[PDB]
Amino acid sequence: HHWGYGKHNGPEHWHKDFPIAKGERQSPVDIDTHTAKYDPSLKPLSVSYDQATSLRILNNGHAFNVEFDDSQDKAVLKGGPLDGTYRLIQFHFHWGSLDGQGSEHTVDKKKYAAELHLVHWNTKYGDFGKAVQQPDGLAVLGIFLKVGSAKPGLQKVVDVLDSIKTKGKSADFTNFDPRGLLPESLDYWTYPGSLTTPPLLECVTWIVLKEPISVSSEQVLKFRKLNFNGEGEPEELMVDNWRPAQPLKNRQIKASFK
Ligand SMILES: O=C(O)c1cccc(Oc2ccccc2)c1
Ligand SMILES: [Zn+2]
Repeated sequence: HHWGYGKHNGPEHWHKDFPIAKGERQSPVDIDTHTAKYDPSLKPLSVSYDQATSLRILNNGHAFNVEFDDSQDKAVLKGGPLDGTYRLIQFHFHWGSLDGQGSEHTVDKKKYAAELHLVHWNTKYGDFGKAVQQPDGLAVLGIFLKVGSAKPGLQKVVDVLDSIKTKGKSADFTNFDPRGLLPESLDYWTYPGSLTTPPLLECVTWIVLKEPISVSSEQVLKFRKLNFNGEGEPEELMVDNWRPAQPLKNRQIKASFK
């Protein structure tokens, strides 16, 4: 498969190899704040990242992933809309070429500069590959980034990007604390959806925080110096690696807050 974000291999093309691209629960979506309803039934959200064990950071030619040890319940997401326990496996971002675009989810059609995806899998299914075959297999915590003040807890990420410039490069990335990427409030919207990259599987409970984090222009500029290409190939800057909003179809977005 040779998908990407360009004219010739971008999101409009994905449905030919991945027909679920035109499915009934695709992500991202626009979150219309005047149609999402507060749901008093939602339990409190629980982000338990104290024992998180980061391992490595990888440029996969589409984004970069920070990878965690998920062989036990070290960093887990529970509560909110979720039943049971979801283990953190990795995070990554989507970002733009300019500060006015980059997020995947939008808020009243507003695009943020970037969006962070913290990807977790349901432990009742034993492993990630089994979990993605289930409608409740994953929970992705989505966090918007806006440009303003620097985010200190991001800086160790931006500083390692020089070492994974091109597709296929990885670097050791131990002792990174994903708590430093969270906003103050855990107020969220939730809806059922999908992976936003091929294979676009419809296995995700999305939990999108209302409060963005601020990052500096210098920080996001360094994201934009990555490369989609491999070493010794012509340079294609890793920018605009976001899928646009997909049809909501027969889905309701619920708010955790009034
Ligand atoms: O779009 C994402 O957030 C995402 C996150 C993790 C993995 C992933 O892609 C695969 C999932 C299962 C099998 C092969 C690839 C996509
Ligand atoms: Zn993502």
